[PDB]
Amino acid sequence: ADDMERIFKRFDTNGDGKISLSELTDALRTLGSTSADEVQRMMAEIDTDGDGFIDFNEFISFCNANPGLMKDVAKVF
Ligand SMILES: [Ca+2]
Ligand SMILES: [Ca+2]
Repeated sequence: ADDMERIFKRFDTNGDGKISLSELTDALRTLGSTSADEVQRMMAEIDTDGDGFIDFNEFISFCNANPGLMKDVAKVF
């Protein structure tokens, strides 16, 4: 089972296969109500290649380290 898949469809509001400051924010703003000011900082560490976008691979690379989040995000997202 790939829970990150179904959830990946949310974070990827652009439906292009990556998460930017416009898409990511949509998540942290829906579950946290934050802004891009923190997004660029959150993805900056998640980005395994750092290209201004968060792919699917890196998405799990970092998310995996956050077992307490994947449980909350997979509850609504
Ligand atoms: Ca996208
Ligand atoms: Ca990337």
